[PDB]
Amino acid sequence: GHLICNLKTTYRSKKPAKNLKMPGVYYVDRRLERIKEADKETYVEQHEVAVARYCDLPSKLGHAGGTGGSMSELITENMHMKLYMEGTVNNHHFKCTSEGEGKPYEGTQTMRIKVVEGGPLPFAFDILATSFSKTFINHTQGIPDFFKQSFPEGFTWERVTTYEDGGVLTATQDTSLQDGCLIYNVKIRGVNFPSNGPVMQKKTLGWEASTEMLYPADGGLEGRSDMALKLV
Amino acid sequence: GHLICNLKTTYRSKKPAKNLKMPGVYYVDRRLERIKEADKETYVEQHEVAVARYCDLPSKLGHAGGTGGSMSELITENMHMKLYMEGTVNNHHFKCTSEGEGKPYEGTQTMRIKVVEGGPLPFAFDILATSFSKTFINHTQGIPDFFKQSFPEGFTWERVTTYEDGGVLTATQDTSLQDGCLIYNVKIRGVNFPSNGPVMQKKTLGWEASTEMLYPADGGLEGRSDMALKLV
Amino acid sequence: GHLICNLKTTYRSKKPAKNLKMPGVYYVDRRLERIKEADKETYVEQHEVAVARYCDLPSKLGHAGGTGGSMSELITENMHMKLYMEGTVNNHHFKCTSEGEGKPYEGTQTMRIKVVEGGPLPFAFDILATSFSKTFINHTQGIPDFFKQSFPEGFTWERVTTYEDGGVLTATQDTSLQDGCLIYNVKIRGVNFPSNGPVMQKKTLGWEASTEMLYPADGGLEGRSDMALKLV
Amino acid sequence: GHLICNLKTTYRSKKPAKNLKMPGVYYVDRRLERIKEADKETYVEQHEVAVARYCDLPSKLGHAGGTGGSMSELITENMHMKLYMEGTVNNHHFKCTSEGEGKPYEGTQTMRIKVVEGGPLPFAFDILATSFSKTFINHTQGIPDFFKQSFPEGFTWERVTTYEDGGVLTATQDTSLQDGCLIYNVKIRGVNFPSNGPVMQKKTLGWEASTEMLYPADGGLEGRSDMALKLV
Repeated sequence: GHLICNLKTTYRSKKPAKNLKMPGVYYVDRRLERIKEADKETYVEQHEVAVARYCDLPSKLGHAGGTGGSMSELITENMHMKLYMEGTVNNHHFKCTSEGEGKPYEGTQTMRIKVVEGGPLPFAFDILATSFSKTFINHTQGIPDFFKQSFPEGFTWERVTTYEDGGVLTATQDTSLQDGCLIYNVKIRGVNFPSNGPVMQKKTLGWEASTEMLYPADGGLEGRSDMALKLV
Repeated sequence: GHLICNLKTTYRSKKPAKNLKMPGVYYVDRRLERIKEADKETYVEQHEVAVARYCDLPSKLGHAGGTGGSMSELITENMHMKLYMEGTVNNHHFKCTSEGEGKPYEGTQTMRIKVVEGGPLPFAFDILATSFSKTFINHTQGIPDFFKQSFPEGFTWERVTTYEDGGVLTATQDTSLQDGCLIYNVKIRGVNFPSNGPVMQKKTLGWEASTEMLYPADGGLEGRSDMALKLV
Repeated sequence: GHLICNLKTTYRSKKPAKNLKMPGVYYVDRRLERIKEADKETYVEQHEVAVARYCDLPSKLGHAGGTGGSMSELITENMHMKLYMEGTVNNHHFKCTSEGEGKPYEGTQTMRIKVVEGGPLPFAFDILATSFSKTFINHTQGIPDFFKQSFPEGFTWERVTTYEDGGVLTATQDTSLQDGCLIYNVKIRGVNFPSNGPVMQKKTLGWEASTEMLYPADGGLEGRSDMALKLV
Repeated sequence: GHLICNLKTTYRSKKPAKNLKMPGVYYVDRRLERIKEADKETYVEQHEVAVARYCDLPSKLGHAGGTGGSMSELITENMHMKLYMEGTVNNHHFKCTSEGEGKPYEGTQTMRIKVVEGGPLPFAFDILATSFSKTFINHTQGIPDFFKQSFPEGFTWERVTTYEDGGVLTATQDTSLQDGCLIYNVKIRGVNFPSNGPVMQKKTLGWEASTEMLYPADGGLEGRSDMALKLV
C-alpha cells in the first residue's frame, strides 16, 4: 500500500522581477528513484527525471498562448552540484552532504548523499528525498524557466510536507551558483512523525511518480503536489 | 491570481472485487471548462476532457509493467447521463438537475445544468463543478478501468475538498446504469466558506487544468488532486 | 488510547445583527456522556453539561469591563427539544430522530435518540454525538448569549470535524422555536473514514471533556475545539 | 478581528517511563501577554500564567478518580531560565536569546527577550511567542506533573502551528536543568506566511487566552490547542 503526503511550496527568485519572464500555470512530472543505498541508509544515491509541460489537452475556450521560453547561458548542458543539509526530525538531529551532476535541459540528475552526523537515522531516509534541485527541470517545451533565469543571483524555496498520519516536515533551501557549480544549503525540521508509523519503523520503499502544479503568486511561483510513499 | 483547494476522494465499486482487474498507481489529466451560463449561473453548460496515463518518464529501476487494460461492453462509445443534486453550502439549500452526453473512451463529456431550487445561488457555481463523472475517462493507454468495469452494478464516490481559505465541501455520489443511461445522484455539504472570500463574493473565473493521482487503497481507489480556481 | 479530531464551526443568527448584543472572545467547557445504549446503538441516550466562561486568569494588561449578560425571556428555565437527522457517512445512509429536555440557563440537557433509518449503523455512534444544542449553555457569568438572543428567529450552525486518521464529517443545522418547543433539523455528510480505524470497527467508548473557543467573526460567532475519542 | 491557528505538540520525557507517574487527560488554561517592547520588536518582555485542571464539571458516569499529583523537589518555588533560539521564517534567518524567572508551582513566569541576529524581523514577533516553558504550569490541583517529574533528565517538545491563512511554523525544543537553572534550546522553521497577511505586514496585537488539551500518547504527552491572534 501507500502513505500519502501533500507538498506546499513557495519558490522565490533573488533576481529582480523586472528581469524575469514569467510562465503561466504549468505542471512538472517527476520520477525520483533510489538507485543505491549502503549501511542502513548512511549512503544513498538518488536519480530524478523532471519534465515541465503546459496542459496539452484540447480547450473548448481557445488556446491562450505565450512567447516561447527563456534563455540562461549561465546554465550549461552539464552541471555539477554540492549540497549541505542540517536539521531535526522529531527529537533527532542530523547532517548530510551530497554531490552530483545532471543535464539541466534534459531534466535529469543524480545525487550521491552521505549522512555525516546523527547516523544511522531513526527514520526512513525517504522523507528527506525531496529536499536534495529545481534547476534540473526540462522546460524546453516553450515554458519560461523561472529557475534557470534566476542566475547569477539564484533562488530559494520553502516547503511544508504534510503526511496523512501526522508527520509534518518543513524545509527551507538556498540555491546559489559559485564558480560554475550549483551550491545548495538546506535546513529541515520535521515533527510529530508517529512512533508506530512506517517512517519511524523504516517500512518504506520509495516514492511513486508525481505531478506538481506550479503557478505565479506574488512575483514568485508556488507549487502543489501529492506524493505516494510505497510501504513494506 | 488563484485560490487553491485540495481533493481527497474514495471510489468504491459495487461489483465484487473478484470480478475487478485493478490498475496500478496512475494519473488522470483533466480540463474542465465552463462553456455557457445564463441568468446568474442558474443555467450552466460544462465540458470536461479527461485522459488517464501511467508515468511515461523513463525508469532506472525498470518497472513491473502491466497486463494491459480492461473491457466493458456495457459502456458504449456514446453514452447519455442524467443527474440529480441536492445540498447546502453554509446555510443555503439548493437542488440542481442536469443531462448530457459524451464519449467515454475518448474521455469527453458535456453537461447542461439547471439550478431548480434555491436559485440564484449566493456562492460561485465553480465550487460545484467537480460534483457533476468518472465513467468518461480515456483509459485506452492500457490502464485497467475501475469505473467502466463496475457496471452493471455501478459505483460510488465520496470526497472532501478543502479550500485554502477555510471553505470545506464534502460530496457523496451514486452512479448507476438504468436502461442504457448513466444516472447520477449527488449530495453536497459545504461549510465555512468565508463571507469575504472569492466564492461567496462570486469573483471566480473557472478552474485551471488538473492532475489527479489514483491508487489502490481503502475500498477500491483513492484519489488526490490540488486544483487552482482563477480569480477576478 | 485516544483518537483526536478538530472542530471548526460557524454560528449564524437569523436575527438582525444590530439587535444582538455580542460577546467578547469566550470559552465553553463541555462534558458529553452517553447515559444509555441499546439494540446495537439503535437507541442512544445523551447528556451534556456546558458552561461558558471569560478567561478567569489574572491579566497584567488588565483588559476586563464587560457590559454584562443578555436577557432571553422567550427561553424558559425548562425547555423541550425535537430533532430530525438525515446523514450519509461514507457510503451509508441513515435517518435519526430525537426528543430532549434541558435547563438552558443551567447548561444541562438530555437527548433520547432513535435511528429510524439505516440501523444498525456500520460506524460508531460517537461521531454523531456533537450534532445532536447551543441554546443549553450556561452563560450566567455575565456573557452575552448569542444563541438565546437569536429567538424568536433562531439560528444555524455549520461544522467540519476532521479526524486525525482521515475521516471528515461535515454537518449543518437549523434551530427554530415552534409553539414553545426547540426544533432541530440536522444534516450530516461524513467521508473517508478508514475501514481499519476505530470508527468503522466500532472500537470507541465516548468522548473526553472539551473546551471550545468562540469568537466574533464576520457576522456571528466562530468556534474551534479539539476533542479526544476514547478507544477500546 | 482575529487570525486563528492550530497547535499540535508532542512532549517527550528524557526520564525512563517506569519512573514517571502519568496524568489522565487534562487541560491547561493560559494567558500569555506582551508586557514591553522596544526597537521594532528587537526587545520584548513576555509574561505567562498557566493553570492545569481536570474537567471540574459534574459527571453522570460519576466515575472519575486519581491518586492525586506528584512531587519534584529539584524544581523550587522560584526558578530562573536562560534560552537560545535560532531559525528561519520564510526566507529570513534570525537568532534570539532570553532570560527570565518564574514561580513553577503558581504557574507564572516572565521572559526578557533579545533578537540578537537578523533584527529587526520582517514578521510579527507574536508568531514566536509560544516558543519561549512547560515547567511553569500550576498542576497543584491533583494532577501528576509530567514536566516537573522529568528532572533531572529533562524533556523535549516538538510542535507544528498551522495558521488559517497558510503560514506553518514548526519548532523543536530541548529543556535541561544545569546548576539549578532551566536551560532552553529552541529551533524554529516557519514557511509560507503570506506577504499580504497580518503576520508579514506586522498588523497583530498579541494573543487571546487559550486552553490546551493534553493526553497520554505512547509514553509521553500530546497537546492540542487553537489560538486567536488579535488583528489591527
